[PDB]
Amino acid sequence: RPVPFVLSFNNLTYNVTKTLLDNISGETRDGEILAVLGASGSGKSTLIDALANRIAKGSLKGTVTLNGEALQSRMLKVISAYVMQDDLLFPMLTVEETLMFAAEFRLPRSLPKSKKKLRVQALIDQLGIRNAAKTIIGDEGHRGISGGERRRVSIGIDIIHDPIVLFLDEPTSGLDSTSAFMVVKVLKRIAESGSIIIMSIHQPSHRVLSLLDRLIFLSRGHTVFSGSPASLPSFFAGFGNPIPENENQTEFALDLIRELEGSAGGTRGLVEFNKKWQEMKKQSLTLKEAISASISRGKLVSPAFANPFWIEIKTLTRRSILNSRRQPELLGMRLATVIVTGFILATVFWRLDNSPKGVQERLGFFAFAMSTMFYTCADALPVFLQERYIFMRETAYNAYRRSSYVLSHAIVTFPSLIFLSLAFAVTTFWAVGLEGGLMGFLFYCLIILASFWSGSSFVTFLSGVVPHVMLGYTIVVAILAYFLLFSGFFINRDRIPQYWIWFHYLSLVKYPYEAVLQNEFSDPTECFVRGVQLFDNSPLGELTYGMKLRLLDSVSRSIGMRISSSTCLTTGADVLKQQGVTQLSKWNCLLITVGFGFLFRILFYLCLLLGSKN
Amino acid sequence: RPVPFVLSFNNLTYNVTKTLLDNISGETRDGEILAVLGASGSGKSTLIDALANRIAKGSLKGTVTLNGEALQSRMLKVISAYVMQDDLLFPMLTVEETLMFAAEFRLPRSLPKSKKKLRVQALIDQLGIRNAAKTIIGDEGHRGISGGERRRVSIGIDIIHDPIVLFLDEPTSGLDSTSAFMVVKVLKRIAESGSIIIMSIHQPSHRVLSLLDRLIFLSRGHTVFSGSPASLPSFFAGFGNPIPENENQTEFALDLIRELEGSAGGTRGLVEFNKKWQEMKKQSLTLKEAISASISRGKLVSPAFANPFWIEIKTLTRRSILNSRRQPELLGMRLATVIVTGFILATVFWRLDNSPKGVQERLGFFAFAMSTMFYTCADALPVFLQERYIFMRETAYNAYRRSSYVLSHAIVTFPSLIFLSLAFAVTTFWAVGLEGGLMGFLFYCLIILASFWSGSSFVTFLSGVVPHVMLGYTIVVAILAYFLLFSGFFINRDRIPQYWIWFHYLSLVKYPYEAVLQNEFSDPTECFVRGVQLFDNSPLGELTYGMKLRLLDSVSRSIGMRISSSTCLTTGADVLKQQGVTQLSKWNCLLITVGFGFLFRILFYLCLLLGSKN
Repeated sequence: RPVPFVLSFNNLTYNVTKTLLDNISGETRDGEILAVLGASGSGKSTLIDALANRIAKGSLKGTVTLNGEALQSRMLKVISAYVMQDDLLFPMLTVEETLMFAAEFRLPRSLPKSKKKLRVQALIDQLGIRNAAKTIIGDEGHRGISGGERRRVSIGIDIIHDPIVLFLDEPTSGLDSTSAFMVVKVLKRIAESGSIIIMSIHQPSHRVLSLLDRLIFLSRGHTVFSGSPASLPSFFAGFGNPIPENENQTEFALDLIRELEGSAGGTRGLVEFNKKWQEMKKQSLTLKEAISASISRGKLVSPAFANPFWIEIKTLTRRSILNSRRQPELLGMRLATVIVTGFILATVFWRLDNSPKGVQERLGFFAFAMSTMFYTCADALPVFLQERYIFMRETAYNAYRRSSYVLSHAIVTFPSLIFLSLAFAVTTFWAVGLEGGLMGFLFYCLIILASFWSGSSFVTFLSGVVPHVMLGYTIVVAILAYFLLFSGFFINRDRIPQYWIWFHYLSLVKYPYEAVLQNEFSDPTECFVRGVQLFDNSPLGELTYGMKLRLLDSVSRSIGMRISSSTCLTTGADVLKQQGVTQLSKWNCLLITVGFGFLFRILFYLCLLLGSKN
Repeated sequence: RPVPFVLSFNNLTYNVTKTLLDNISGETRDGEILAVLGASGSGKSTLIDALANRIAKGSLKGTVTLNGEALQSRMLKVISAYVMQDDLLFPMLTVEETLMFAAEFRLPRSLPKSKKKLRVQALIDQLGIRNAAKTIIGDEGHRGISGGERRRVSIGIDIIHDPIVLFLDEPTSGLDSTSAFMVVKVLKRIAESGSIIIMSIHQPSHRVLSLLDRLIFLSRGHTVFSGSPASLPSFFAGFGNPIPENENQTEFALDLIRELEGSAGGTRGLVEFNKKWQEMKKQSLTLKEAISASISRGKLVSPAFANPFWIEIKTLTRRSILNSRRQPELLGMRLATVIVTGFILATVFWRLDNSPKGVQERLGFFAFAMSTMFYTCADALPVFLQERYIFMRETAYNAYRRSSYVLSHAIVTFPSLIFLSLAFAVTTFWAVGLEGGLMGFLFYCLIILASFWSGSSFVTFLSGVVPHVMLGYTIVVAILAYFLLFSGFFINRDRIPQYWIWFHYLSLVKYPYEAVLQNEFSDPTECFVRGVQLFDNSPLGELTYGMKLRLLDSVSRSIGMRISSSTCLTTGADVLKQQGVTQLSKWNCLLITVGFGFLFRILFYLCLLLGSKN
């Protein structure tokens, strides 16, 4: 009643030299489940990777055939689906929405959402999940569905377009033996429609072999047994190792392979008996209209991408402002280190005066404040490396572009950066007593938000060159401490040596720290040294007010000027010349702060161009 | 041929109220394996915790009986061993040494090591590991033995004293079905000696029921089936649900238990049939000399602790200076952030002059240098939380004291802190051009080592109040940044407000930063402002030198002193009074740096006193 398909791979030789696979031939129908078995890395996978064309063309030789005719990689990516050995899903997003996000990414948009809603409703019944249709997927801290019932969802994402041939790389690994049965029970329920399934089971159970209809055993790139599980007693009995009854088949037959991994035993005594066993059982058409008949059966619901790049952006935004709504303790940890640091910094540096020490306390406030923006965003390396393992899975199916992923991941962090930036700028502006009034408050809000923007762009760029969270945190703290050393606070710009001046200008803390200094120390009325404050902290300077004016009028008798106690010697424009903060305006220091944000999002896109292509 | 033991628990009611267990009766022999089965938390464990007295006395009611005699917790800790559901071993330490460290901790020291070396040799043959007797245990990055051959070592650690009754909490979880067979094969080989084994399997295989001799099934604290696995077809057939042949028993009979966890099915229809099935099968000695006869058989090789506290210190030292030699990339990451930061800090701050800016660059060097000591030791939170999960396992068996664990963990870090402290002090002393000569170099070496010691003691104290590495790193960087803000570098001591002065004095960076300042700025010959350097960076200060002497002679005609270009106004003793660094000597700032190291190792011992008694 389905349309009959025949996949028949032949003479596969995969070399890398290594000769990792050597002369594997096979045949599969629909209705059946071809299971490929191996011991611990025998080549069970790298045969699933070889039949899905996921290795190389040229390093594999051998005709892969479907319906008795040749097969190229253009047809096997609209017709097939490879299910990786993971469950990389978002921890929120209940399982009607996980499969509806994967619906709109991958099913074409010429379909209405009305037909697309029942395709997910057909799939949610074909899978054995209706108790979990309204419950959260639920990672280790927010438990919401079962472990082997997550597996039918990640399997179900890849069958959103209802493929014909379905490659699965160990779909029952890490599952208990009674939920791994219902995985293979719904897999044959998929295969009871017009579907070919080539999966690589690691050590099947006993109740599962009511479903597997054809087996292949591999010993380091050589086939050892190839046939039905009913012929599995009759094969091993005729080889010289009979089978114990009332005992689990396909386990006795599999560790007997492993005992022949000895020094002189060898499975080479099995590879030519496998060649003589095939000879004794010979007892005795335009696939694109067979595909077109199998589209009209109801399969193959699925262009390079199924959406333009302005619908993949609002699908990836809606998916991540809904995954982040349902756990508001990520913006309760990036906000309880901004309110907490904003309360500490505003009460230590409470109402700083116009003193020579209060000037040096402003530079110490502005360097500790403008480094909080770069550390606060470092507490997203858990979630930034949580996706890009989901992105690397979803771009194998061409669900969205990599350009459309960076532009959507930059957008959704930005409403949570505006609220962190005016929670630090409301706390530490009227308490520290910063200068500017209101147009100098809005610049303080702007440069906090632009330092959150380039500090979250820098650590989303590193999350994309690092493999794990803990390595990409001890070099986030190490780089953002060398960015602070070179900001011009610890050592000024004109005192940094010539061989280190390239890294002064490449510092991400240099440009916001120099922007809050010109926002604060540019006021012609504010005076930090007034006349008889000239002699304060030198040995000349512990005098009294009486002889200070004779000391000050005598200086007036030496240059030709007239200096009094109302002369306003050191303004705010001379504080900046003492620090070397004279090369750029505060808006050009706000431009380079934003322009280093956009640099690590173009450099992030190029590391998605390399690490996903390789 | 062994000494016959019986264990016979009766009428166990465990309440917490909850009534987690009620009226569980049973009986076990030596020679046999009692397996307790349940679905997903039925009470299979917390019956193993109930029979090992590992929950509460008073919240458990019911007599636990051995050899027809009562049993108390003093006897079941010399006679028994509880095997937790983990494999927490050191990743190095090949398996002849892992079991020989557990030998010397737990076997008594009146034994010579000659008998103790063959007790490990008898155990390594009783276990099925002789191919792995000379290979490293091998964690995920440095693989050396199998996944199921780690399980026989962690099981083997707890049988180092060769107990009689052996409780195992899921000893075959996370194992493939053919290495989990050899776990239960060596368990019955242990049980073929005079050993009682009460283990709680999760969904056993088919080839394993040749080894289990008695079963107990639990449904939310109620026994359901209790008997041999041979009687497991005959029980369910007489209940009303017959068994399919050529199919795995104890899996059919266990998912049928989960089927009766429905809305109106209930396993209460099984609990009184379990009361009538026990009635139909009744067709039909001085324990402490039975133990004494079972010592002379060769069991019970095993005082509160088996060693005084000066041999537990050198056993824990030899175990960790051998685990750390075999991975010298832990002291190649704490040393490539000290040579790298030492090379960066010594080339930015290369040869600082006696200038008003070079004085402020010394305080910025000394505050960035003395904070490197506290961050470099923060890259040990992976390994500090790697043990204290091995310590919490090994103090259930009284292998070592918790006082003897802190004193041994402080000792072995100290030869790696001396080498990091003179790699930072050789790099950044003659390049930055620090003052003191040679007796001011040895103090620079001392206060770097005392800040490594204080900052490795602070993060070993937090590793002991935090549950995981990633939480105990974003609050290590956050606290050691607020320690740096309050050190007196960003805001001075006499400018910190009165409500924040308690945290200035509690700052761990305050005392080494103030110790390198008095080591540097205490020299009566070094001068930072000389006579006509009085007017440098004021509006007075863009003058010419030719008139500056009469600008300075006019000062001399205003106080009564005589100032010239050789007066030496600002020495190093006046730099310290301008910073407020006047309250303690440099040795009393070195004492409090060491005394905060010893405080977070006494506070670490108290958090091992709380979290382990919990």
